[PDB]
Amino acid sequence: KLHKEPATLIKAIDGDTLKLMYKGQPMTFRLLLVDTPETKHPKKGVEKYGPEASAFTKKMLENAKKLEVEFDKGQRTDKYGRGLAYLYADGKMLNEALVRQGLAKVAYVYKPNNTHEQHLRKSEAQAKKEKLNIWS
Repeated sequence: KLHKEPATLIKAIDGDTLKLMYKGQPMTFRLLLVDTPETKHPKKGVEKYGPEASAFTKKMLENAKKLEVEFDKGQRTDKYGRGLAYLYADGKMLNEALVRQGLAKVAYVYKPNNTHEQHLRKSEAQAKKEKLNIWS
């Protein structure tokens, strides 16, 4: 079964990429199953809702009492050396929260790293139904 382990925030970089202390080491983490709009796109500077997503993530993590990371059952790092995980702030999944608010869409999915896929797609469908943010 997936297990939750503790982590400490170092810096939020944008909506879906974070620097955390994990096991005593500084690491970049990329959120599983979701994509927030870019703020640093080499091409097109900020995408609509990029700054919003990024501040949402920064607020939720900076104000948390406890952060936890949850790896899925497949690869735990990507080709750029980032940890691939679900992030929980006081027990609430950051990946889901972003999607539920219309600030992220569900990513292209890669088995077997897809354990929370149905829950996130459920939240995405609700955000679209409510026409929130990127869905407006």
